[PDB]
Amino acid sequence: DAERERAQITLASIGDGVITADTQGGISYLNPAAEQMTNWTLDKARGLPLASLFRIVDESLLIEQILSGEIDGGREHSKLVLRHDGSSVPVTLVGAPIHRGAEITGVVLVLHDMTRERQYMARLSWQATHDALTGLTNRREFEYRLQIALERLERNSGRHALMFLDLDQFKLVNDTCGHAAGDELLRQVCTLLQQGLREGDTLARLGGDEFGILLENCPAEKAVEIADHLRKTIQDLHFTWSGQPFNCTVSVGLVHLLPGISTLEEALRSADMACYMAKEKGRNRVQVFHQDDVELSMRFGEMTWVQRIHLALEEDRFSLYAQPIVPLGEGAEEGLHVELLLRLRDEGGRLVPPLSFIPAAERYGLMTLIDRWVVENAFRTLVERAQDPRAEPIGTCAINLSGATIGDESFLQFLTELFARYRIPPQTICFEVTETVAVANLASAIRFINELKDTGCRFSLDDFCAGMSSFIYLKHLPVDYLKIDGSFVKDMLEDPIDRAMVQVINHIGHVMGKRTIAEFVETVEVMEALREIGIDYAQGLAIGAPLPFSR
Amino acid sequence: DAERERAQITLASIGDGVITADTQGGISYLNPAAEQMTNWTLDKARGLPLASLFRIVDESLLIEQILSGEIDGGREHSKLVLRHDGSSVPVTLVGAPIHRGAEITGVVLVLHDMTRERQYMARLSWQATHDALTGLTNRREFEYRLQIALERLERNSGRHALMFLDLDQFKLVNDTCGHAAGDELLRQVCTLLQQGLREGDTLARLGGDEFGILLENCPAEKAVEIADHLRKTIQDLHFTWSGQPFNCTVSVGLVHLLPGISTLEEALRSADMACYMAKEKGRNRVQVFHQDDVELSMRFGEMTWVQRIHLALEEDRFSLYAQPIVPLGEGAEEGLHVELLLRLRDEGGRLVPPLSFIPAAERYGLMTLIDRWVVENAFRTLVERAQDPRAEPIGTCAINLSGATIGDESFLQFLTELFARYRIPPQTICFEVTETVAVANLASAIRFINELKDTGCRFSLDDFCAGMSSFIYLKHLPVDYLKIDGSFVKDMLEDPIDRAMVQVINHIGHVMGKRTIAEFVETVEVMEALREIGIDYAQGLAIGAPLPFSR
Repeated sequence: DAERERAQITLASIGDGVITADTQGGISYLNPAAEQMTNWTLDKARGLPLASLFRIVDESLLIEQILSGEIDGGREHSKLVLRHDGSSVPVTLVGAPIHRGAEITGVVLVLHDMTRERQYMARLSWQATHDALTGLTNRREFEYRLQIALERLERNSGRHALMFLDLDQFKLVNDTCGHAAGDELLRQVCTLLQQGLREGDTLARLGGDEFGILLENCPAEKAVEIADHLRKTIQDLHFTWSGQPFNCTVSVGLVHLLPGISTLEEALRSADMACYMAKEKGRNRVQVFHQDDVELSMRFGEMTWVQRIHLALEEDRFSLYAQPIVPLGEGAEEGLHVELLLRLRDEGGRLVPPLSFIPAAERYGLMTLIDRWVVENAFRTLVERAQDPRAEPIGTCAINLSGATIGDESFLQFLTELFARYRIPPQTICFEVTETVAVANLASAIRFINELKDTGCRFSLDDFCAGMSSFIYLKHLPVDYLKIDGSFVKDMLEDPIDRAMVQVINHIGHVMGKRTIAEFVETVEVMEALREIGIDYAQGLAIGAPLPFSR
Repeated sequence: DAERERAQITLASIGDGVITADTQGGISYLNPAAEQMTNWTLDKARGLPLASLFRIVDESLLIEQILSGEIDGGREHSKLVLRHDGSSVPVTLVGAPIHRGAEITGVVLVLHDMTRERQYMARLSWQATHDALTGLTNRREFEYRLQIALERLERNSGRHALMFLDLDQFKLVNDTCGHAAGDELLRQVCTLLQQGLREGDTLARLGGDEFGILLENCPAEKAVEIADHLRKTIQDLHFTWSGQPFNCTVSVGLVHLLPGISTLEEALRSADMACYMAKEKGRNRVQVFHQDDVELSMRFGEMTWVQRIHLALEEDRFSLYAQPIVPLGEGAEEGLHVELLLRLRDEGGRLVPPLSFIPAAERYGLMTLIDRWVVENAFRTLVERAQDPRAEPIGTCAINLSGATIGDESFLQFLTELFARYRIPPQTICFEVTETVAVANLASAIRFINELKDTGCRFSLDDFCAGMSSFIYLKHLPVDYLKIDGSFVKDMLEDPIDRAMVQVINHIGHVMGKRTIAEFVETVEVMEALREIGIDYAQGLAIGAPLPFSR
């Protein structure tokens, strides 16, 4: 009837190839995109078997049965459309069975041409100014808007207000529930912050658990009131994952800005200091930046952490633990592989959680000091351990290094002296940097990895996620290993997207010559899923717990 | 009838939101994706006006009239779906009018959720191992396959054959016709090479005009025969652009490999030397790599180009020309901006085309020598020019630098001495590097740009194209200007994708704090289109030709 005309126009408005066929393969429908993809019109193709017109194969018998039984309209399947004349078209395929009520009458195929991706200019433009997960503006667009707000000649009558709000429990949800849970929590916090702001305000996701807010031409008191409202609004959120709730809060840093006097870098640094202060003072609060109040408090904090870290070093209260990393490949003979983990005890002998000292040690530039103690005591422990002729030889000793060590020019001289003093083969050492630390100082990370590899050391890129940016960065980072962020592994057996991310990290890591490591392997079921996938190494509670390493 | 059931299943197999409405906005159809996007089911939404259920607006009256008159099913439009409760969903919109034959009965909207892009793992996996334009394997996947072919234990009985085939006229088509023409020529050469190869062979696009071929377990004679066939097959291609033909040929480099002895880096370097030799010897030929024949010929070539470049320097046969760059912005007062261009004359006084000396000077490491002459004679010319009190002062002198200069540690000392000798303000100098040179040695390009900017010099990133990789690279490259590749500008008034690429480069360049420059602005119509877009500067024959600069 008239339904046909409407359905045709609608399916012609779809950019992807749409193929409808019977159980035998006889072509019932093709939209213009499918026609261009197949090199066959519907007038000529109608009724004829699919396989006698073109082919749909894997990268160099029939796909119909796979659709009606096995594979369905869930995940996309990478295929080639062989035109049996003009070679091929690379596509992602989705297929679903057609029903009459109970009777399987045919099949629908939706084919996306991989080659058309470079033509989506509105999407590319959107992706450069927005966060792919939340849909909010990214750091790039946010800083641009903040710079305009500070330098613009028009609509610059009042004072602006910059906010940094960190979600306090992001890491907790991401590690204990998995990546999918962390993503859902960020999307809900995003909705709630959007709901609490008005048109004219910029809301961004700056990275990880951090959001950015810009209130343009906002009086001082009003800005501080809005911040307190948003903060309390997050406390009122009831986030749950598989029935399990979480108490969500934000630590907020607020800085009042004046267009013409306030600088982009000064603004960002101020909101950062104020946000850190809000966390230092409790975590579920707002901290308004003041020139006297915040600089004195940061100077006080610097003095206290210099004393705290040095006293902990002087009183032999730092220690090293070792967690095993095992190969998942057959007939393994590489020697014990461990990752070293730092631990700190307080004056009473109680273990100090890492978030109680590492963020302060990073903030106050005390990490090169910690890294130097770690590396030296690792070497010192390896020598002592080697006194035992029966001791299981260590083939790999993985050590994590901070951004501050990455940018330190004197580290290589310190390391050369450690090799001469302790006689550890450089080859047995694997230094690790997170993907975040590497990208934050890219040029210095590239030089640092190449210099250390020239010494004979190995390198690992930790907390890695798949993406075009990550794989582009990986092209320039000559690491030996790629360590999958544990949050993907944690729920890979429950989340099909986290399972697919593990598969993608593994496949691409291997294409780029990297060996792959999965962390947070807490069960043998996860371990066997990773082995089926092809991951090289595994680490977690199913492999072995962190054990005392240093004496 | 039964058409409805089929149409529903088909539209439910589409991941994008599908909305069908009447001229008034009354909702006739929603597929499940549209329902999730709008937060409204069809049972509840049917008949009701669109705007009273949700909104579709620009980034913070009606869109129906825009669809039935102005905007259509061509380009995607970035919009926000305001749910009037749970804030929004960022989307790309495509809209087409519905007809009965002549009567406009309604509208179809196809909405792509921008936030779902990070969930396409099969697409991401595909994009990391494939060239987005041709659909062939990329450099990354190709090198991986070549490495496997050389180290594998199984299926490694014979000798493999590696080929590099460069399309001789790619630059010619790309510059004279535009980017869209260059892309179409590569897609046709891709089809033809695919058509000439069998399943088991790897065909890749390695970059620009270069393709890579791997023939595994191929006897020597057969490999050389296949190469000659492919080469002749390209000569038989009849490529045309708007009725205008081009004579297409490939320069081919072939190297026979032995798995277990041949190295990845040695293989790639050999095929490269052989491909360069094929070009040096005529361009429409195959050059089989031989250890004696090619190394002697490259050693002979090195000796001849050392003598040729030094003699040209000694006989004052190199010269500089200057082409103007003008601001497109209102009330301009920045002083004359020029880009310096190298020219070389032969022993008879005739101009030598750049491709007759620059590729050899790059190949044989003679570019730092050329760059040093260029920079010094630019400074020397600026001093001489300044003797005239009436001479138009030069505010910007743009100079292009090679990859070899980027990686030269002594250049900054040479430049410091030039500043002390000629007294040119560093601020008046803008150094340029192509996006290709920068990415080829990323770490050294970052350090080089930062060091030169500390001296007071400006920097420009030339031959720039929009893309996620380009914008990711741009994040780390602290340049002042972004120069749009001329091939996009050349056909922007005829190709809607090249027009959209110019708009995207401009918009993102501005977000990243860069000032934008368009090259190949050959007409005032192109110039005014660029001004409407917001491009900062223009260069080309409509602005002014290259004129003698040095004496």
